[PDB]
Amino acid sequence: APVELVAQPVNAQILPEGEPATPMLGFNGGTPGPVLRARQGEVFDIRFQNQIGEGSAVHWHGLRIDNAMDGVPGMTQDVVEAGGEFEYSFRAPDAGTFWYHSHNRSWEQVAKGLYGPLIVEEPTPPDVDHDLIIMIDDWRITENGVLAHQGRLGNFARALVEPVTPVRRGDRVRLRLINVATDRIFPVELEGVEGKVVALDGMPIVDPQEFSGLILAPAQRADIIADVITDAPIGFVFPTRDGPYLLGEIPVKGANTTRQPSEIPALPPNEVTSPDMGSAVSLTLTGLTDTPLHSFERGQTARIRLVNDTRFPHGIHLHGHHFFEVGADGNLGALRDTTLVDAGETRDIVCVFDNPGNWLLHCHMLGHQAAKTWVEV
Repeated sequence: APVELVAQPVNAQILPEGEPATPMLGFNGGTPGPVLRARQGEVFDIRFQNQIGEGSAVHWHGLRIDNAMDGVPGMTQDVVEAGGEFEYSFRAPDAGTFWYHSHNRSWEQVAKGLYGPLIVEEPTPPDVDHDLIIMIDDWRITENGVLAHQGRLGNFARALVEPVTPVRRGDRVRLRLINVATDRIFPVELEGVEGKVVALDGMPIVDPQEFSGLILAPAQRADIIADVITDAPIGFVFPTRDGPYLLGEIPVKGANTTRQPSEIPALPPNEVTSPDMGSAVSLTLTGLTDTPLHSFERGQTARIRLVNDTRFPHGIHLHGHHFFEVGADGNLGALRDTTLVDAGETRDIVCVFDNPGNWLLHCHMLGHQAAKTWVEV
């Protein structure tokens, strides 16, 4: 109050123990950066400090917040020059798993480590024994631990668990999964636990769902509540044609006897404004544009058609708003803040532009070095 958030050189143990640590950029002496926590309705007061030798800023990914705080240089603020600072101060209005990252993380390799989790707590959280954050990323790391259309097949992927804590058989765990990769889509199979997906992208779903077949595109989150059903570690698996790849695990020791069986509860809802009908806009996949995609009056509904006529899937992130993906049948599906449009595919989204200001719509071609559309509200 304010917590200092210092972007700086750091080291991280990415490769296994006994193998070399990896030099990179991070926050506050590590990567991932610190877990930022606040109760729904409360103020995050963050003093950002740039010790990385180049222009920077921080995006709070999924925060439906004051525009001045969104972290988009040349649109929402001046870039934070090296050696400079920026005071980020906003109320978080929705409970859930969010994250934060340098504004240029999707297209600057040096910014690889410049991210961390942002947790907005429910006023009365659900009954769980452990609340763990699972950040899944992949890496191309040389023989001595230095970070290395990529030419490369994805090789070293890990699920980083925060905190690393021993869990008991019979514990009820909340697992906050975050795909923090910029360029990789991760199917994620859970092993050793039983329960349900209870939120996506920080937004609680009405009826909790099986987690089988779960896929996370870049920047997407899923919350899982589940019971630890065995003595084997909890495992996070990336299923592949060549067999399962182990992302990581939560070691299990001992047993919980005091917890009696129960339904996996649903999360309390966040305020979602029902769409009505809107200005059809279409956007096809191919330093900001001089004019916006559209300039809305506050509170209007929009249907955006996203046309991907390239050979590569694009990750799509809309700032300051959540939106509905539209299913194969024409109506509302997942409410997300980040979506994925596969190559040669079209996806519609539906958004109620209720948050005022100038909001990046960021489309990133996976595996490609990008560097820019927006919406006026």
